[PDB]
Amino acid sequence: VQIVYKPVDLSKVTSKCGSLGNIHHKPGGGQVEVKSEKLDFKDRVQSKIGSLDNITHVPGGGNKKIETHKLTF
Amino acid sequence: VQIVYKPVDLSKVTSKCGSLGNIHHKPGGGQVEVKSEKLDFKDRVQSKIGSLDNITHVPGGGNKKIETHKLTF
Amino acid sequence: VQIVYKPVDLSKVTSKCGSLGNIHHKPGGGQVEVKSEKLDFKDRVQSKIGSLDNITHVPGGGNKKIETHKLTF
Amino acid sequence: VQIVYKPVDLSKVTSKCGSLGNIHHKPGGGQVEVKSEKLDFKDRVQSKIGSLDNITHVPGGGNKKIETHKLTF
Amino acid sequence: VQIVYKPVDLSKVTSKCGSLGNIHHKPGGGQVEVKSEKLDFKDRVQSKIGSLDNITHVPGGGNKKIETHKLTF
Amino acid sequence: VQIVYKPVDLSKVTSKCGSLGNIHHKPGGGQVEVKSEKLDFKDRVQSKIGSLDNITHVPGGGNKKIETHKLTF
Repeated sequence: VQIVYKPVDLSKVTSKCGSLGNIHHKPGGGQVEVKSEKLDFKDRVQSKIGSLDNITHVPGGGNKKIETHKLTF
Repeated sequence: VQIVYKPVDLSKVTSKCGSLGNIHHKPGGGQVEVKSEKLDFKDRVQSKIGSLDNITHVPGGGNKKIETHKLTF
Repeated sequence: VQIVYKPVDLSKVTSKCGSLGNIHHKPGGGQVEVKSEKLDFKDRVQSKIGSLDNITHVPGGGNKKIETHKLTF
Repeated sequence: VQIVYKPVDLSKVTSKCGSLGNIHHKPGGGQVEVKSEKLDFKDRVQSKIGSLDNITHVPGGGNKKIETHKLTF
Repeated sequence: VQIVYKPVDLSKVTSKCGSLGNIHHKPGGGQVEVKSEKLDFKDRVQSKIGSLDNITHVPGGGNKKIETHKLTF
Repeated sequence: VQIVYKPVDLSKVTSKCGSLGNIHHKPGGGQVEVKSEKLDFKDRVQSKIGSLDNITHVPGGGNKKIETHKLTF
């Protein structure tokens, strides 16, 4: 048995951008109010209040090449 | 048995952009109010209140090449 | 048995844009009010209140090439 | 000649308010763009551009009593 | 000749307010852009650009009593 | 001739306020851009650019009593 796995990639993933800028992300500019009275909890509580886990991501490229090779005999 | 696997890729993924900008994301500019009274929870509670997990993503390219090559005998 | 898997790809995925901009996303500009009284929960509670998981995605390209090659003997 | 100018004022101007609040004034939230080319002015120019002279006035009373007394012989 | 000018004021100008608050004034949140080319001015120029002369006025009373008493012989 | 100018004022101007607070004034949160090319001015120029002369005034009273008395013979 002869297996010849010889794939060729000569590709390019390219971007050209001018000025990249004047980006505004303002999550949670509004007032947040939480009032709790006379609550019973009999198991685990998880609570997140306010402005959490928000992302601003501005890469000058941000191009991705993903390439998977598998050979199984 | 002879198996020859020679895929050739010469492809291009390309963008050309002028100025990229003047982008505004303002999630949750509105007031958030939560009032709780006399609640009972007999099992697990998860709570998120406010402005959470919001994304601003402004890549100057953001091009993707996704490629997969499987040979199984 | 002879198998010759030799596909050729010369393709291009291309964009040209002028200025890309003046983009506004304002989810949840309106007031959110939640009042809860005298509620019983006997099993798990998940709660999201406000402005969550909103996305502004503005790629200068955003072109995708997706390509799967499989050979099974 | 006898003049007896004897007006009596016992009046009240009264206000009762609960909570006064949650007031939003956002004038000129929109983008303003002015382009001028090749203009000739042979007399005085006055120019206002943007967000000018806006008022938010929130008096807890704001009651007015205005009272003029005149006697001319 | 007898002139008696004996006006009596026993009046009240009153306000009662609860909490006064949660007041937002955001004049000129929008982008302002001014481009001028090749302009001639042969007389005086006055220019205001941006966010000017805006007022937030929140008096806990703000009650006015305005009173005038003129006698002329 | 007898003139008897004897005006009586026993009046009051009053406010009672709860908490006075949570006041936000944000004039000129937006970007200001001014570009000038090849301009001629042959008389006086006055220029204001940006965030000027904005007022936040939050008096716990702010009540005014204004009272004018004139007698002319």
